[PDB]
Amino acid sequence: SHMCDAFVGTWKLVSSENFDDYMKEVGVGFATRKVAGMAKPNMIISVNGDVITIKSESTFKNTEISFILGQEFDEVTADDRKVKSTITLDGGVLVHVQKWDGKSTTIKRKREDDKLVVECVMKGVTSTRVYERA
Ligand SMILES: CC1(C)[C@H](C(=O)Nc2ccccc2-c2ccccc2)[C@@H]1C(=O)O
Ligand SMILES: [Cl-]
Ligand SMILES: [Cl-]
Repeated sequence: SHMCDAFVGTWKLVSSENFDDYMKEVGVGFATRKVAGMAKPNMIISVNGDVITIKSESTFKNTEISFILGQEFDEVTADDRKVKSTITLDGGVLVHVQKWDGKSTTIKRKREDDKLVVECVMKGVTSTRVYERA
């Protein structure tokens, strides 16, 4: 009974494009990029009232965030950046902005056919991560 209902469920990574370079731009070192780049994370999205929870389990790291749309929160990312995060819903698309050390990256999640498509942008580096229902 929510707009994020399209996103609710368990999703598994099925394809990746340009992710190594996105990780490099975000400050991930060589060894961490090599290991992290092998991973096939899941994405588990749930809603309880106004609280949205996004969990990611993988060999690299398990993470979990809970948030209210529009409200900034602290996040420690899978690659150990300590960031200030705001997530909003803009015309059906979940838009996640992460700010740290004067830098910023945007991760958008959208439903496209049976897929959940994730676009990751840092400066002029864009990566696409495609998920399907688990
Ligand atoms: C882009 C999305 C939404 C998550 C995320 O925050 N990923 C990362 C972002 C920066 C650095 C590393 C990762 C990462 C790499 C491997 C495994 C887990 C996280 C999902 C993903 O599909 O990777
Ligand atoms: Cl590193
Ligand atoms: Cl872990």
